[PDB]
Amino acid sequence: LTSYKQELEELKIRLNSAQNCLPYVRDNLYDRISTRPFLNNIEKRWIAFQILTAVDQAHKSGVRHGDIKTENVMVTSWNWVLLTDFASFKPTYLPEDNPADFNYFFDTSRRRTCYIAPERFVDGELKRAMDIFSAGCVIAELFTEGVPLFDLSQLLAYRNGHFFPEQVLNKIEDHSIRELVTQMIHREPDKRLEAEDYLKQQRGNAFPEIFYTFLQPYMAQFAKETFLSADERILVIRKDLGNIIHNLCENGLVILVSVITSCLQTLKYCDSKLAALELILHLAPRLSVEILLDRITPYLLHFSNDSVPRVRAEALRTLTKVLALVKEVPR
Repeated sequence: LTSYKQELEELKIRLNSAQNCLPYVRDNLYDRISTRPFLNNIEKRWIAFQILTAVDQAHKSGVRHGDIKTENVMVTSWNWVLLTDFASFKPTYLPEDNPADFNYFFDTSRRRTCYIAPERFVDGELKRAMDIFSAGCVIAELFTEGVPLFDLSQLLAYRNGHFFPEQVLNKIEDHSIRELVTQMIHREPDKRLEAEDYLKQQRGNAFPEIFYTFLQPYMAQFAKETFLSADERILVIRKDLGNIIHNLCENGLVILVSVITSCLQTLKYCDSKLAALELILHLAPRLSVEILLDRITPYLLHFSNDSVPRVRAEALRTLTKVLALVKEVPR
């Protein structure tokens, strides 16, 4: 296992280029399924793009995940889906010798989710085939969240020929997304080593073709350890939002709002918060009937409390006026 420790250290050094890797954060992708459970469809697509990018970047850097899963997918306070915990200690073609150890090590969510190629069964270093199988399994799980397409028992039956994920697939709503995730997820005597082809297929329709080139870039840049402060990061976010608007003339607004909330955890400069509201105000045009109402009220109120009378005054004014234009209401 210790040798696998040096292997994982080298894989982390390699994946350093992989901004989609996170070797505390908000939670795991399955944890985000559980706690803080606002898995928006826009966020989902963004998480899928981030996961495909993380797997491809780890592979290219020289990192094979093998056991990518929703539980294994890391997210930050802004839903930063970053691959990590590459199972260099777990077998590439995992032996079926002991299922007790398989549950004790591979599964950490209690759903026994088995993101392993059936060719990883009975007839060193990791393989991109097992990594891609696990990643497709994690994508399908994100499509079904709680539903493990094949648990330890389910995957064992599939390898032995007793379980089929047809049902769990039915958990996923999007037909094309499920189709691609399953095409990734099959018996893998022929290794679909990398997720680059899937990334290319999704960027046409699923992944933002051009928006991500900027959204993903700003996300990685401001991710953490960024020189600019959260308030400075917010001013830069205002600039980048003007840029995105010019590009156009949910999604980022969703993801952008995600990061705004993530940073909102701290106070920093008061006038900084005032501006943030001012900017957060503009973004609402799309999210009015969405995660905005979901938490925009939450922060706007949380923001409108502290000290400064006129500060909280304008804060409530925004919280409302933005809250106003909505024309539909969730229960």
